[PDB]
Amino acid sequence: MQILLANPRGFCAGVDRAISIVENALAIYGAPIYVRHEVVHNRYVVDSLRERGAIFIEQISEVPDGAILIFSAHGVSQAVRNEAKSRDLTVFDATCPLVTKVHMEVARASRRGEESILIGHAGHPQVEGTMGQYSNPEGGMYLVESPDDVWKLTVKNEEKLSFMTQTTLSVDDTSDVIDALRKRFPKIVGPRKDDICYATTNRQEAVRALAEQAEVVLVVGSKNSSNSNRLAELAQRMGKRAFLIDDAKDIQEEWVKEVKCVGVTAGASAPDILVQNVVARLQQLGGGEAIPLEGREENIVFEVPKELR
Ligand SMILES: C/C(=C\COP(=O)(O)OP(=O)(O)O)CO
Ligand code: F3S
Repeated sequence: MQILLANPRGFCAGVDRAISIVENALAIYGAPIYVRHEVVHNRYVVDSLRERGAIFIEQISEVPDGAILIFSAHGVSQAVRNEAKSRDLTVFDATCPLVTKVHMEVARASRRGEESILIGHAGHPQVEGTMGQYSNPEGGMYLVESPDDVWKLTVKNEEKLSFMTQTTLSVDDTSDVIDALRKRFPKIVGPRKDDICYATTNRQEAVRALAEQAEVVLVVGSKNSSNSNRLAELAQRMGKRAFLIDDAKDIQEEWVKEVKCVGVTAGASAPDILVQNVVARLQQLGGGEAIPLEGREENIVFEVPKELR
């Protein structure tokens, strides 16, 4: 069985920085370090950091006075940031810069009292943080997930309206939502295409190329990783069996029985060690040397804050 690897796959710049912020805080200050939400949506990265003394909580009221608190890469609402500020924690912010960029646009629209629409998935933490940049009661902040939600939405002033997106969406699905927004609200303003990040766009482009060669696609990533779920979904819509897996133990041999070409990719929050162990399992099940596909170059790095070097 041929094993193919998508390119690019695995860690993005945001994730690499976020994990280093927690590791470097643990190195500089010792355990414990509190982290609001899973730093990135990857069980191995989270369990790893847990075993090292990071404590993952969901609410600032779970964090003791005097503690060091790190906001996760997904970002936080103003109400969360203000809560932490009023508690006098020591706070470091691991929010990906490309999520902060969207936050600054929502804040700008709130200040202007002009309505904004976010395209994203309800209950995802990045959505909760981005919607939570909008504070002005005179305006409005609305979430839509599909064209159906656009066809139900009414706003106060459609002549002064903007949109933004979550970073880790399907590029194709998000384009359909934007088409519906522009048809319903022709004066809406937004970025040229969407706020989907480079890493999400590139991994989807790479899984499309992978799925055109492979019969079955394995995506290394956790169940609550949006970007990882988009990669498995993209391959399934091409007609390929595709499975989201945390690690090699999740591989069912029936999935690759008499398969001549299996493709492996990984979401932006999945470490390469997991991919290596998945490739070693697939070789136990009859696979050959893993062949990486040619792919679009990534060259972005985001450094940790100076105070955490
Ligand atoms: C931090 C982040 C992306 C990195 O991968 P994650 O898997 O942590 O997050 P997501 O795909 O959005 O569920 C932006 O939400
Ligand atoms: S928003 Fe940031 S954390 Fe990664 S998946 Fe995109 S570069």
